[PDB]
Amino acid sequence: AGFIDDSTLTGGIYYWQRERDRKDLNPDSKDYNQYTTNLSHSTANLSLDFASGYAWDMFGLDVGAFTAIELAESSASGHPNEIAFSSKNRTYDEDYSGDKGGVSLYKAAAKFKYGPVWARAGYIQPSGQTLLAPHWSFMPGTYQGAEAGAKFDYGDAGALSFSYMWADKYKAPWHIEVDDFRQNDKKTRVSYLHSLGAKYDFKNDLVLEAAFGQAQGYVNQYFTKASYKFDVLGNPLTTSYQFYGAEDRISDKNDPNSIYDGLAWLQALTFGYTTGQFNWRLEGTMVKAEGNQGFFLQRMTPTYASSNGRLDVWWDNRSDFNANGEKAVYAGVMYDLSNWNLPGMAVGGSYVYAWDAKPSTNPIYDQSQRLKESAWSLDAMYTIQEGRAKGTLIKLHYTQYDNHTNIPSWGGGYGNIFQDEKDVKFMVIAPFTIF
Ligand SMILES: CC(=O)N[C@@H]1[C@@H](O)[C@H](O[C@@H]2O[C@H](CO)[C@@H](O[C@@H]3O[C@H](CO)[C@@H](O[C@@H]4O[C@H](CO)[C@@H](O[C@@H]5O[C@H](CO)[C@@H](O[C@@H]6O[C@H](CO)[C@@H](O)[C@H](O)[C@H]6NC(C)=O)[C@H](O)[C@H]5NC(C)=O)[C@H](O)[C@H]4NC(C)=O)[C@H](O)[C@H]3NC(C)=O)[C@H](O)[C@H]2NC(C)=O)[C@@H](CO)O[C@H]1O
Ligand SMILES: [Ca+2]
Repeated sequence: AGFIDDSTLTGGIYYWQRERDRKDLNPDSKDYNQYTTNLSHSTANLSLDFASGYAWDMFGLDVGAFTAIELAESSASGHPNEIAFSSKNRTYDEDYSGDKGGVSLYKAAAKFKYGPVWARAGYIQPSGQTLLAPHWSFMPGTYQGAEAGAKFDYGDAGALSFSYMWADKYKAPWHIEVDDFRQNDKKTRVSYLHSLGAKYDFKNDLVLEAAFGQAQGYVNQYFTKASYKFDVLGNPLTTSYQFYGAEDRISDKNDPNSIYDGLAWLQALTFGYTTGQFNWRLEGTMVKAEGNQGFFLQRMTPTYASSNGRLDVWWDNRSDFNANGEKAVYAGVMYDLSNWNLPGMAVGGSYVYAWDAKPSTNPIYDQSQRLKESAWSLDAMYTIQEGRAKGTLIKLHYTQYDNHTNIPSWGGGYGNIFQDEKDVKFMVIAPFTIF
């Protein structure tokens, strides 16, 4: 009990190797219809995290920094690769010019706790029930701001948790320095992001979550979720409905800052089931995103890396499958190899089928277009059981993504869709505790 007596000092070694090739569909290019190198780099990260206890069981603080080391990169590797640091230090300075190593302070937070109340402030990550979230590479992004919340415990009738967060700057993992928020024009200032959100846990495997947020004078964001786990033939079958919504506050549709027409939303239905050694997943999404952007974003600032928002649907099949009008169905399976006498090992695969994808409603693009995209992935995983490298995770991920058009990447009004892609990712994560 105390500031120093409960201190933790953990860290992690991270290694990341990647090769990603993409088809060039520009007709008068020299690589026409061939795969070209897009990302190719070896990168390592090192993190160190101090987390004090609580003095008077009320006040404490956390500090944390990480380094990034570039081990190898090709001339044709695009930038930024999001593991190393971008050569430009802030969000809205990004040139897509290069990468580099260095060191970043990603955690510097005073934390408070008394009775049913808690709070954090400084350089933080969202930790409560809001729809704000950080970008995650190996390390998370960081907001400059504060978060506070409390819990209403009703005993066995459940427990309501609510939380509010506010921030005026943000920094993605691949940036060393925080920057302000701005609109789609990357000029008009956004004073703050803030969000209120809550969760009710019935303590019978039914959970209701909801949150709304705001980018000052610009965007309004919404989130709801309902998840329930019950038995079918005596096995845990997990379920969840999800809703994500967004609006803008720009009257003029032709303004470069207007990104949505009316309410843009992403709705999702998930199913999970575990029979013996097989973990099955079956999930599907539907999107509506009328307006100039043409695709739904969970983050409230539309510029790349400016901020991030909560989104519980991740299929790790490269494409975000979030185009206006797009439907997508996902099916995966991981197979535990413990009954082959390989504990800690797992192999699995994924398949995504998407259809009915329409472009931005900006009239300069053909509104008659209908795009279909699919993908499949293979995953191998291993968590070391032996002593020395106990807990070190090894993951190999391969994905083959198919765009069923000849539209060049980012064109035709599909501002967030790219052409066919091969991707292989090799990860190693080794955590360690000093004290
Ligand atoms: C503890 C720990 O270490 N890990 C835990 C981990 O298990 C989990 O965390 C998860 O980790 C993984 C990585 O490890 C995260 O993976 C990331 O996933 C996101 C999607 O959510 C990926 O984001 C996309 O990234 C690509 C870049 O590669 C973006 O592509 C760009 O998009 C824009 C369009 O929006 C393009 O702009 C266009 O640019 C062209 C230029 O030619 C121009 O013509 C146009 O004008 C312009 N259009 C505009 C401006 O509108 C841009 O060019 C393009 N560029 C490229 C090269 O593609 C894409 O937009 C991103 N999508 C979204 C959405 O952000 C991200 O790439 C991926 N990272 C990696 C390394 O693969 C994962 O997100 C993370 N989170 C989760 C929830 O899983 C969990 C476990 O609990 O947490 C940790 O604990
Ligand atoms: Ca194709």
